[PDB]
Amino acid sequence: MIGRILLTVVVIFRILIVAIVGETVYDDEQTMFVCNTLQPGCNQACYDRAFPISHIRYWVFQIIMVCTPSLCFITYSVHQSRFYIIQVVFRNALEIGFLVGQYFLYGFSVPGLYECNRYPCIKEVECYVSRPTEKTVFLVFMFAVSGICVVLNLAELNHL
Amino acid sequence: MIGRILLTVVVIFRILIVAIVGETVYDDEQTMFVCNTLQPGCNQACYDRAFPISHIRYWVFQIIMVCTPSLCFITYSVHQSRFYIIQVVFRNALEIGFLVGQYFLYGFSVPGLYECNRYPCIKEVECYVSRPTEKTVFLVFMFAVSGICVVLNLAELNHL
Amino acid sequence: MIGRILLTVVVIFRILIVAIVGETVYDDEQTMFVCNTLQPGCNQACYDRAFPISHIRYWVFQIIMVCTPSLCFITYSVHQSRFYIIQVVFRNALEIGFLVGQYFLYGFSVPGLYECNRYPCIKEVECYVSRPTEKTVFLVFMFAVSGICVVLNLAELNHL
Amino acid sequence: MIGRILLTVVVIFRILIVAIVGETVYDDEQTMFVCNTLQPGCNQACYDRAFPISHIRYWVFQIIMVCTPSLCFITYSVHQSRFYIIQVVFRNALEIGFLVGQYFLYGFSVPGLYECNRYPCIKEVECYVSRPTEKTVFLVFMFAVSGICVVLNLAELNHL
Amino acid sequence: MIGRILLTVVVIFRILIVAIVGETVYDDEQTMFVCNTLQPGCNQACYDRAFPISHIRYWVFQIIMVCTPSLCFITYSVHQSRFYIIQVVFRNALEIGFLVGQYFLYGFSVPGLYECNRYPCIKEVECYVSRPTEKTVFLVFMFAVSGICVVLNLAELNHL
Amino acid sequence: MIGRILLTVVVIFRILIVAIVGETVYDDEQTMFVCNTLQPGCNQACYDRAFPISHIRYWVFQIIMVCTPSLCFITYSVHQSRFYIIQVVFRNALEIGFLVGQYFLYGFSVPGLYECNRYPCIKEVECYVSRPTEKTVFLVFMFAVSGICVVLNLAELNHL
Amino acid sequence: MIGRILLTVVVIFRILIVAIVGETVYDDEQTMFVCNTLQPGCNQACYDRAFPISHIRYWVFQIIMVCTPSLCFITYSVHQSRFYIIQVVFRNALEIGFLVGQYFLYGFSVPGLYECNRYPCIKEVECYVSRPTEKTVFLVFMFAVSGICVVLNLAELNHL
Amino acid sequence: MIGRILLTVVVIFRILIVAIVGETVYDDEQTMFVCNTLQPGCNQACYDRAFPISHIRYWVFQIIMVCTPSLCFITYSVHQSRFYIIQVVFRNALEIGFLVGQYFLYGFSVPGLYECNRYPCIKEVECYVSRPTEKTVFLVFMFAVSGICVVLNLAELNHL
Amino acid sequence: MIGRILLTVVVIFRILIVAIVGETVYDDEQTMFVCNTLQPGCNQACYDRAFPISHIRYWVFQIIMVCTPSLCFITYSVHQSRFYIIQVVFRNALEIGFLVGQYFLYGFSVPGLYECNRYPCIKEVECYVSRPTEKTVFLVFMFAVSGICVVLNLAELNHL
Amino acid sequence: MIGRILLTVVVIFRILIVAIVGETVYDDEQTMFVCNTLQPGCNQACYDRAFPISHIRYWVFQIIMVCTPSLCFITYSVHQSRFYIIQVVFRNALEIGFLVGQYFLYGFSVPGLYECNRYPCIKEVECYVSRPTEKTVFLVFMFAVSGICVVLNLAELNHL
Amino acid sequence: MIGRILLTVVVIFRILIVAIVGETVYDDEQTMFVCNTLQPGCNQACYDRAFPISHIRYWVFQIIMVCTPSLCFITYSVHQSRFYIIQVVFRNALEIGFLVGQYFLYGFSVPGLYECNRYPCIKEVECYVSRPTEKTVFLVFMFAVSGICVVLNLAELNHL
Amino acid sequence: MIGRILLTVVVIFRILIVAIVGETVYDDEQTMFVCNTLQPGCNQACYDRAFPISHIRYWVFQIIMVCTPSLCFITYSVHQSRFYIIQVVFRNALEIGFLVGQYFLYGFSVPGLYECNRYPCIKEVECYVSRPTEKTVFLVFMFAVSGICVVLNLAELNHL
Ligand SMILES: CCCCC/C=C\C/C=C\C/C=C\C/C=C\CCCC(=O)O
Ligand SMILES: CCCCC/C=C\C/C=C\C/C=C\C/C=C\CCCC(=O)O
Ligand SMILES: CCCCC/C=C\C/C=C\C/C=C\C/C=C\CCCC(=O)O
Ligand SMILES: CCCCC/C=C\C/C=C\C/C=C\C/C=C\CCCC(=O)O
Ligand SMILES: CCCCC/C=C\C/C=C\C/C=C\C/C=C\CCCC(=O)O
Repeated sequence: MIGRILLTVVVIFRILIVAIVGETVYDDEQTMFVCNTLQPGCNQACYDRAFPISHIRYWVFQIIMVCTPSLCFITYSVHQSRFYIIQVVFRNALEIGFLVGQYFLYGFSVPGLYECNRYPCIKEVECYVSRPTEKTVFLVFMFAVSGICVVLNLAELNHL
Repeated sequence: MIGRILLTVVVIFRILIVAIVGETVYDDEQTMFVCNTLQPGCNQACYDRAFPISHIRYWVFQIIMVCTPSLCFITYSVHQSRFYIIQVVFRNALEIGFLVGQYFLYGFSVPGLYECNRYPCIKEVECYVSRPTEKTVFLVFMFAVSGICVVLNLAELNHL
Repeated sequence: MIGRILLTVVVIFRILIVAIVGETVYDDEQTMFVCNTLQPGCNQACYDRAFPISHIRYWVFQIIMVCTPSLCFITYSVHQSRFYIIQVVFRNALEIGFLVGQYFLYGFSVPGLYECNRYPCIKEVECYVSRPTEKTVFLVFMFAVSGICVVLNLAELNHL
Repeated sequence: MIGRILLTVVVIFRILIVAIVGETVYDDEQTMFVCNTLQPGCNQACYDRAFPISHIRYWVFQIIMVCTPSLCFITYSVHQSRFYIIQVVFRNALEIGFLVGQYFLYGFSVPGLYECNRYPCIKEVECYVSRPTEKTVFLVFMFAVSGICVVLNLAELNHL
Repeated sequence: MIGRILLTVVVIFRILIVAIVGETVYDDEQTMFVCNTLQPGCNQACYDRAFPISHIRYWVFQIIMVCTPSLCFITYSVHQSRFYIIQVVFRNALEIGFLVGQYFLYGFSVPGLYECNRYPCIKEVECYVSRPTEKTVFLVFMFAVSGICVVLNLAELNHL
Repeated sequence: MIGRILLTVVVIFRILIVAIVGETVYDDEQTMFVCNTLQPGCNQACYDRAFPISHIRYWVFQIIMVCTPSLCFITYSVHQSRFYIIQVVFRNALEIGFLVGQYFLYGFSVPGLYECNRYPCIKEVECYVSRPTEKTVFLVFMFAVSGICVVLNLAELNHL
Repeated sequence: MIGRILLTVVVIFRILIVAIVGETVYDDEQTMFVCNTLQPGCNQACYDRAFPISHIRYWVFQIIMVCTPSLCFITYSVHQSRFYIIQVVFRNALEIGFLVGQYFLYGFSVPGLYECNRYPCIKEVECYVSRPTEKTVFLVFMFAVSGICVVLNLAELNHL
Repeated sequence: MIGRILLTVVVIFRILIVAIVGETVYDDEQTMFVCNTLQPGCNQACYDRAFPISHIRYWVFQIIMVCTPSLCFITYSVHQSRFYIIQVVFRNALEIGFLVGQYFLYGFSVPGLYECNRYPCIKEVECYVSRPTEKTVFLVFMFAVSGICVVLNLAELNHL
Repeated sequence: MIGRILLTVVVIFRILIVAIVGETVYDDEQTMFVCNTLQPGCNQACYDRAFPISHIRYWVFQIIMVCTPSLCFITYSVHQSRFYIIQVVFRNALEIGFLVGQYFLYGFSVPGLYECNRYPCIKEVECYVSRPTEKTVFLVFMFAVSGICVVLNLAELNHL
Repeated sequence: MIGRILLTVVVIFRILIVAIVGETVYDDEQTMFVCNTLQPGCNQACYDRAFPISHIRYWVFQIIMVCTPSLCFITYSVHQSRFYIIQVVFRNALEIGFLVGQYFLYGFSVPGLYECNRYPCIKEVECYVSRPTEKTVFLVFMFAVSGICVVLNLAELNHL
Repeated sequence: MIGRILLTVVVIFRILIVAIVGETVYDDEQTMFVCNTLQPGCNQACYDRAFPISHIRYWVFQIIMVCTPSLCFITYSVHQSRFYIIQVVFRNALEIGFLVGQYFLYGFSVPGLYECNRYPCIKEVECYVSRPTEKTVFLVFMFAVSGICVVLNLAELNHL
Repeated sequence: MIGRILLTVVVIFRILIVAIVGETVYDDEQTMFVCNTLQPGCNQACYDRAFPISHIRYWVFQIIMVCTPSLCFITYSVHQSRFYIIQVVFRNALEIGFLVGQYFLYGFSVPGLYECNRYPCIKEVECYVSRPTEKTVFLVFMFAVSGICVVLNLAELNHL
């Protein structure tokens, strides 16, 4: 009983946190990225190698993707127990996959230094990241929230 | 039955994905485009030759264009089975044409280097693109979604 | 019968296209305009001579102006066949005048080079435009939409 | 009868024109203002002397000020012919005063050159304005609209 | 009777004026502040000494603070003559205090020059302000509006 | 009785103050941060060491976190005295913890100078902060509001 | 009799004037030559077109060339009236030819402005010369001295 | 008797002073000449107008010119009282003319500021001279030496 | 008889011309060499490829080398007809070899443009030379003098 | 007896020291003089105020001036005991005057900082000198040598 | 017999070649040395590591050192066969040692690229040399001359 | 006997080495001295603290000073065994004192890094020296030569 309330509260909290404040930490991600070199075009290559995909893009995609089964169920109901089981299983699988993917993609920390050896950069150069601590805190917070969501989903699945 | 629900869900998902996050990857498309030269006016010419039309503009136009028949049908109903068949055929043709056009215009990847030989640039110069990986991922995702939409439309057409 | 539906659909489509995407192509119109000279104040004069009025301003003004008769009719009705005829004639005249004015003002293409001979620029200098292809495509699209609107208005006028 | 409808249409048209497009022509008023000198602080002084108050600020203030009597009448009615006469007289006086003030403040054209002789600028220097033609067109359009409004108000006043 | 209507109109007018146009004059307050020196860090110190708190921040705080008693009364009524007297007294005191505080903080004019003698600036340097005339006009207008509000509040207090 | 009204008023006042004006003081936090050195990458490291987390982020997180129990209670009621006691205790604990955390994290003032000795900066360098006075005022105001909230919560807890 | 003394004095005076002070006016001929353009390589082309050969080089060559017959006569005498006549004729011819060549090459004045239309310069540009007045004075002085020398040589030739 | 010794000593002293130290004060005459403007080509024009001919050039020419009669007399003697008288008269005339010419050309002081109104400089600008005091001292010293020389020459002329 | 005198005069003339004026045309050979690129190190490589050895170095070496046999003969005489013949043959061979080498190394003209395709320069770039006309004139003059010397040496060789 | 030898040795030593090494310490006197300001023309004024006359110029003038009586005596002897006495007195007076003048002009040390308050510099600025220690050592050494010379001259004067 | 003449000629030729032209190739050795980095102080360290001692310094030292025995012999003779033998042996040893030292120090070629990994340079950077070809030619020429000198010295030693 | 010859040879060798090549290593001593900071005036102070007196100045002074007794003896002889002894003692003392002074002033090596903590430099900064290896080699060579000179002087002193 309380599990559903907690799940809804956690989902809304995650959505609000991502929407309100997330899109400002990464505003100047590339403008403040500097490398120690004179070669034109090294900054772009090194930034693209360091950060292939931004964290906020991944989190937005995950948020939108993990809420499709509810829309499908609502649409079916409007047009109108098996659907419940199928959607619960799909939600659990989606959440677990997204959590594992985040872990394998980003890790647990954002270092303040990067070593870049991509053309046109000559040999290996050093580049400096902007705001590592805030991004590390964001990473840890999102991981914790996703873990709580996964735990609640598994508990609900095992209830039936 | 389920086909209509899936089609609506896919359409709404595509619209949301394009609207929320698409208009930020391409924000600094031209500000971070750099060429290796001293000649004034080479950057503008080379950028215009590399990217005649931005991806987001094309996707917005496609999204708006593929939803006209529904508006026409709604307007006719408000003023008030042949119309259904005609609009289904028109939608299928529009989707197929837009998919083929996207493929012929952009391809499947965005390279990180460009070779530019347009006046006033002297002989051939080299220019460097910003964020190739994110744009490649966006291209592949949009192509997949459009393919799914085309498949569903063809299935619905063949149902009757 | 279908003519009214098509006219409304075209009007709404034009309004949406102008509103959503139009105000971003011209965002950096003057920041990326460069001339080959060292004289202060030549860039401003040459930009003002090349582009006295931006396209988006003209299109917004046209959109707002071509929808006044409907507001007048609605206001008269709220306060409450001759008015219908008068407003149809006024709309036709406004649309034709705006189309001819656009043609005489801008033409059909935006060249990538400009020759500037305005004070304080010494003799004749060369300046380079930003994004000619997108603006040419926009010009052609708007001209086509306006032509379709004019054709439909003339057909409706000749119906009675 | 038609006079009231025309007055309302003109007021709404003016408000929409000012709101939608006005706040973008003057966005870079000071960033693109350049003077021919090396002295620090001459640009700020010369810009402040050339343009003490921006046009858009004046127009917004005028728009907000010329619509107070209607609010007063509505509030009195909610709390609940002399009030009608008093508010008509007040509106006429406000409109005439604002028109005369605009004429005495700005004139009919915005020149492309300015001569500046304010400290710390040494002797007389020359400064260059950005977008004179668009601002001149805006000035003329606003003057015409205000004149039409004044004419309609005087006609309504003389009706009774 | 008319006093309440005038007070409400003045309050709404002040709120609208502050909200719509106020937040654009001060947009580039610090970017266009220049001092005549080569020492790093002198600009920040001199700007902070010249303008400890921006005018718009103070005005927003005053606007929000002078409308608390109404919210308290509304909340008490929803939960449900002494409260009326207490809230009137509180409003009068708040308005008078804010007016006196504004006068003691800012004055009546914004000079175009500042003399700065704060570390790390060596001896005394000169700095140049941006847009003094507009800010002076804003100061005078806000002072006049606040004075009118205080007069009306005192009249209402003395009525009973 | 009055305690609930005061608590609600204080909460709404805090939310409005944070939302409307807070997100503009810290807009240029990193762009105007300057250090006295020539070494690339020293600015980023020194800024990250001086300000690990921005104040506005912390305040937004606190505001969102201190209002979860109300949402939980509302959800339980919609699904439908112990819950009241539990949520009151949780709110008190959350507020006290957040206040103590703010005190231990930030303190009571923002100095205008910082001493930085982080790699790649050689030995110890000096960096200069932007807008210390406004941020100090914000710190003190937020601390006072939070203290008032804690006092009211403790009073309500002791009432029962 | 006096003619020989005057000729020797004039020759020595010319040599001393050229040697001592001539090689310093033209020291910064190319470093202070500036053109109004941004195109790389325009300065070199325009300087080479304006001044194919420096004046001092021509004068040094003339000085060395007009004194060969004396060396030939001295060498013949050391090895040891016809030779006298032949060398006088040769000297007269050399002096006349050099004077006419100087006139046809340089003229009588050095203007302070030049119009340059050589690749890579686009269309026609303007360039600014350094020290026109000193070079004009030098030109006139050298022409006068050469004329006096020619007159004396012709007088000596006609004596016999 | 002593007059000849004093004249020879003064001549040798003047020659040595001019030769050894004179050619270093004016080494950076044009490199350190700065004008307050942004217009290319204003520095060259203003420097040429301020200093048409350098002082050292004039002094070298005067030194070389005032010693020709001695060379003529020596040459005549080698080839071998009227010549004595003629050369004395010529020397006196040359010295007086050169002194008057120096006075009319340069004056008695070198100011530290110049007002320049020559094309391409717009209106009147201000330029700053390098080393005024040393050049003033040099001017006065040379004038005094030349005056002493003239006095001695006149005394010798009047002796016979 | 006259041949020896002419040969000595030509040799001395060549030596004087090379010594006095040659070492100033090439003073700024590398400082004024500019290439159209942003790549560091392209200027050095392109200059070294365009001008492996300077003309003046070659001419100085040739001048010193073509006068060794005279020194050898003088030394032998001091220590003290076959030697005469041997040294004449050696001189003729040296002069012919140096002339042919100059022709094969440099040619007859110095172009004003160079095409450079050496690492690190990307593809082919364009570089601009300084003072082509003076260097071409010098080349032609030196070639003519060397040819005259060779002709005289051959005539003397054939005399015996 | 030994006094004459010591005087000659000291004079030659002073001349050699001044000639060989003196003219290199002051080579970059003005190029390395920097002031903390942005105002054009402040560097020239402040340098001219700090160093009206260079030390080396004064020392060269003194060296040349203190050796005139010997030249006068030599000239009189060539043309050919009172002259001896007169020249000794003149030399003593010249040396004493030059020593006192040096002391009153320069002092005993060259500080590394200067405070400048001359137009166009605003208020008082700070400027930094180049090579204070070497110049101080030179000052002390020259003062000591001049003192020794004065002592020897006085001893010789008192001998007779 | 001829060996002594050849040795003297070679020595004088080497001295002249080194003196006249050698001191101009290396004039801009360090000014045109560029490295691809932004770190201050990397250029100095990398230049010092690449070229510890300049070639011209070594050659001058060798030239001066290999001619001491002749001075010693001349001094002994002036003061006035064993000395002959001793000085010949010393000269041979000195020449052989200097040749071997040159070979071990410099080699046979000067590359156009250098790899630098000295503090403060981060990891390994690339630097570009100026005029490699001329310096290689100089190296080879000096080596050949020194070898010829060594051969002649050994022949003379073996003669006795 | 041989000792005098060796002493003269060493003295002449030292003089030649110092004169010919010494004055070029230190030509750019201050132009290539760089410190890691942004503060104006830190470079001058740090250079003056690192190198109070240049090595070449000290060596020139020592060379000139150690040869005074010979001049005194020559002058006494021209005017014309105790003098011999006195001058030998004076020379020995001068040489020993100069050697010890050099050791105490400079040491044995020139490091490539310097730590500077002089006003206006903030705290301690790092500066980079130019050409440490050449200067170290020069130091060692001069020390060795001076030691040899001292040894020879002591041997000569002990001979008698
Ligand atoms: C300064 C505050 C303004 C923030 C503006 C930023 C973004 C727009 C708002 C939300 C987008 C962010 C995250 C995902 C939110 C909603 C997805 C809809 C899900 C659904 O419907 O199933
Ligand atoms: C210029 C004014 C515009 C400001 C835009 C900025 C931010 C968007 C608005 C609010 C976010 C700021 C603070 C927290 C507010 C609400 C949290 C929701 C709490 C709940 O629902 O429990
Ligand atoms: C600052 C003064 C130093 C000036 C140095 C400049 C040049 C060197 C001197 C002279 C060269 C100039 C002009 C021609 C002079 C002599 C030619 C020799 C003629 C002959 O022998 O038949
Ligand atoms: C401004 C004029 C000063 C020029 C100074 C330049 C160079 C020094 C002089 C001459 C060197 C140039 C060319 C070759 C001359 C002589 C070689 C000696 C031949 C021999 O002895 O067999
Ligand atoms: C442009 C030409 C001027 C060149 C000036 C350069 C240097 C000065 C001259 C010579 C120094 C160079 C090399 C060695 C020469 C002589 C050493 C003396 C040997 C001895 O006496 O035993």
